[PDB]
Amino acid sequence: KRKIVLLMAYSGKGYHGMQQFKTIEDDLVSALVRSGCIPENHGEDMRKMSFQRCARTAKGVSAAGQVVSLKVWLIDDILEKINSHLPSHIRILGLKRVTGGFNSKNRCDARTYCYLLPTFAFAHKDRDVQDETYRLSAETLQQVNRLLACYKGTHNFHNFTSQKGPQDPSACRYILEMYCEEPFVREGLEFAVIRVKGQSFMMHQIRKMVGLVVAIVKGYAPESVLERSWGTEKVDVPKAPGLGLVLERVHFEKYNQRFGLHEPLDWAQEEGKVAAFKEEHIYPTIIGTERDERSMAQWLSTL
Repeated sequence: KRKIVLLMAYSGKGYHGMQQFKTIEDDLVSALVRSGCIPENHGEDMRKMSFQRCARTAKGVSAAGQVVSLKVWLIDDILEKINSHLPSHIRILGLKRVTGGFNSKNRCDARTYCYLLPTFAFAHKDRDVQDETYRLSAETLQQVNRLLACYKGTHNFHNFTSQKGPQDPSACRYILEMYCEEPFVREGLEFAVIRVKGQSFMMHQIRKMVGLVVAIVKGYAPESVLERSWGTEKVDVPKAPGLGLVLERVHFEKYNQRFGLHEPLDWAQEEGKVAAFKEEHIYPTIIGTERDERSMAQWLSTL
């Protein structure tokens, strides 16, 4: 009855992707059914409400700004309703009324991800402290950033995914920005955040991009391998865990220079919520997982 676009956020842990455990969409559909937004048959076959997501986030991957689009009964106080049938770690942050022909998946352009990791993924395997007390130096952070900056621009990223040959056009991808933020300490443990904006991403690309920069900084490999990895010959690139991977923003920067959308598509009023959900549900869960289960310490021992 009224096609809409939802801005939503979630903690990835305990789910099996967006689309053996339940998925993010299972919780949402359940909430959509219970709120009265959609009929049961529409939940059984999501095509009937024309459901679309922008990012098929993988197992364990979180999101601060996932975007979906669908037809619903536009009930009173719809946001509160849907949210009242959802857990804490899943939130519908915003609603925008949109034209019926709209498809969020196809009409979006760039993507921004985040990677939250303990800082000992950057400790040199010989000259740095080898326990939890390690603290990222300004020199090393600088190395990390210069390395991440080498990714900027266009490249043949075939070595950062799989099942794609070097001559394959779809293997080429475009990175807009990539860097690491200044570290912070939560209860004796230090972490840091990596941000990456790309026009589009392939399977494991970000995880492999981060895995390689980790392998270099730690000193398991020389800087040379970064430029080598773009050559046609195959190079086994280390794939970092997906635990700290966070979909941050789905962009529509090129939407108007291509279309002209019953109301504009920016989430400016929801920004305080966006940050809040990140600080309350996304970040502490990742931190809690590294503290108790040691995802990163385990993956590091495999290099």
